[PDB]
Amino acid sequence: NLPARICRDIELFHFDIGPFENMWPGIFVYMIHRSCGTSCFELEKLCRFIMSVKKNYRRVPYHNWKHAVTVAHCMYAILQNNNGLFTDLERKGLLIACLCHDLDHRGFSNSYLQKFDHPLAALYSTSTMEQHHFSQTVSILQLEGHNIFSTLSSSEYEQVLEIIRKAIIATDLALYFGNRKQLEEMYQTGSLNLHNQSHRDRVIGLMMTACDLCSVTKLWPVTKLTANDIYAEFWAEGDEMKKLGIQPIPMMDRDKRDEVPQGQLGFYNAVAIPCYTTLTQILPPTEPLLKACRDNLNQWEKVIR
Ligand SMILES: COc1cc2cncnc2cc1OCCc1ccc2ccccc2n1
Ligand SMILES: [Mg+2]
Ligand SMILES: [Zn+2]
Repeated sequence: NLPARICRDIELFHFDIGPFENMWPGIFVYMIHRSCGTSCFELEKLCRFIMSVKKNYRRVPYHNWKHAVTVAHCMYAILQNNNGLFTDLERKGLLIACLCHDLDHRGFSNSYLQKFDHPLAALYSTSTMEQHHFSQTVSILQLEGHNIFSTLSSSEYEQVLEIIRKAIIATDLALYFGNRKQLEEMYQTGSLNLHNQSHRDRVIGLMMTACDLCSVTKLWPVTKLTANDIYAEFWAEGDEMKKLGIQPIPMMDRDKRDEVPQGQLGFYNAVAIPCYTTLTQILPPTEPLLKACRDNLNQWEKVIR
């Protein structure tokens, strides 16, 4: 059972999951039980599932088991603060999608895989890693005793896998730019309709970006240390690009590491702030994410001064 400090702090958007890995599963179960119900998943089956998902995450600096659970917590926080909007099945599927959304990530982008001519890129031409993460998710469900949706009907099962599939694919940031533009026009024309399945899919997609990006919504000491992990992977991919005979983009070039603050400014401007701004417009209780993003932009501006 959860420590009293975590019972309180877990409800904050800026919660950090801590360095104790054996606690992360209990944190996720509590999150599922609080959002979905304890009558929802059989405990042993869900535990079996969680530990296999863990096992198929890699020892990479950033896109690891910790990140999975952190993205799921952000989703939990969004869902707790917007009671009545999402169905039980949506809530179940979104938390599970978040836990799985980076399954078997190698710390390299879709662009590197394409350039490498990895087998996976011939299989999945667009959103390569994300199609793979979802394939992995399915393969784990299909393991003996790992089907956490076994009490659902065939229909609900197909429905929740579809919810999971679109949410994982939406974690391909390449898709976020289009999705956010569609959403922003819907907002401003008064045309967003959460009873329209295609609009609903968009909002969920944006929630998935928001959760996936949530390092920028933590308090600054957390945000600042997390950027160490993010760049550790980007710089490794840049080393790999150099080895293919290809100049990496500056973000991945460790020789341009002094330009990190400027690069962070760019990201907050072009991606993070518009993301949380659009999210708060659709879901006003998500405002603390946007406030914390702005605070972090200011800190990056301070670093530059
Ligand atoms: C919190 O920071 C980031 C989170 C991400 C999350 N997903 C995908 N890309 C992400 C990128 C992020 O920042 C990289 C920003 C960036 C851009 C150009 C750069 C050029 C040179 C040096 C550093 C740079 N940094
Ligand atoms: Mg990803
Ligand atoms: Zn992720």
